[PDB]
Amino acid sequence: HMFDVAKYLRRIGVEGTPPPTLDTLRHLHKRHLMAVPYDNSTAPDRLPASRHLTNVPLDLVFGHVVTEGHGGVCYELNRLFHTLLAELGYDVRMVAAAVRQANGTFGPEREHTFDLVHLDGRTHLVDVGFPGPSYSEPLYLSEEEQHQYGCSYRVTEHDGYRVVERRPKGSDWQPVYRFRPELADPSGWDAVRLAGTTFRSRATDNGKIVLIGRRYFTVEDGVERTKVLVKADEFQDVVDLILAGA
Ligand SMILES: Nc1cccc(O)c1
Repeated sequence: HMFDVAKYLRRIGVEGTPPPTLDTLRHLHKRHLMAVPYDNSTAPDRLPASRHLTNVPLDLVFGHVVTEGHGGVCYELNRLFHTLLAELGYDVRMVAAAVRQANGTFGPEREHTFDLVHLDGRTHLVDVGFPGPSYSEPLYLSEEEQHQYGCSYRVTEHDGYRVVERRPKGSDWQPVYRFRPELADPSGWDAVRLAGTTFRSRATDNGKIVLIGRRYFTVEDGVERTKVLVKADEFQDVVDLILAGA
């Protein structure tokens, strides 16, 4: 009952109640990624003994992310964004994906939760809850190459999965994650079931900043730079920059 569109829109820097169009969807997606960081720092504290996502009141997540200004993880940020999009009139469908790992394999099949929107006869991928380098504006569900902020994307088909692939400047195509599109479900959120490595990131105007442990990544107009952070003060400055939003 505490979910509130206007409060959410203010939190992400969006004016008014913009119309249910593709241009609005693109703006909402980018603004959300710029304003609401991915952060798994306190994710365990919000988990339910039940292991069923429905036993995590949406108002709890809303209060943490929107009211209090914090970040969250894929089943928090995309769960909230699905609700926002539905209340703004979009036909939103929840989907889950398996994430490409560093070793080239894909992880558990439904680890990463995100959404699709079907609008005006076309389907778009929507994901404001992914820690690593990925798309700041929605992708079309198509193998046709798409270009945004200096990077290229495509959504290919392999062995019954659609695979999101990304290519920054100067590098090869690499998969991001894979999913079965036919399992999309308007009601799919209802069915979801030393400190650990911390993942924190947010979009910028022309790219993304990502901190995985000490591994700091930036992409700016498609040009990537990375650095393993040593100094505690520099590390804290990067954390602050990510969590402050934009
Ligand atoms: N939780 C999560 C979701 C997607 C990718 C990833 O590295 C972690």
